[PDB]
Amino acid sequence: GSHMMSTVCVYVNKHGNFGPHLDPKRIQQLPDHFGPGPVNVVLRRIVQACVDCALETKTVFGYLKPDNRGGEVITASFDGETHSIQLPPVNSASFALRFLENFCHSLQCDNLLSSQPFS
Repeated sequence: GSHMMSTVCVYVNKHGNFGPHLDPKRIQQLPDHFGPGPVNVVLRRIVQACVDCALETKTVFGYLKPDNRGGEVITASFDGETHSIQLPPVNSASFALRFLENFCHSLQCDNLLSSQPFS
């Protein structure tokens, strides 16, 4: 007797900031928004988009450890190899927004998304 994860909608603003630990061109390639869709997939799709776009992904992939709670999965390219980690599982809509808020902060990227919908 338990529901699924929550739902959110971010608006990926490539006019805001790119990184500068993220490739500015790939920041213009990725979509205009992620949502409306599930909390856990919206947060991971910002994060792994950033790590994939990342200048010096080898170091950027250090700003997220594998978290053995068994939540989401971030994929990336390190030393020519393809490496993936685990995230913690979420159920609150605030934790979507707050998850990538911490990660983008360590990359100095901000205004790259906006959880506030145009209704």
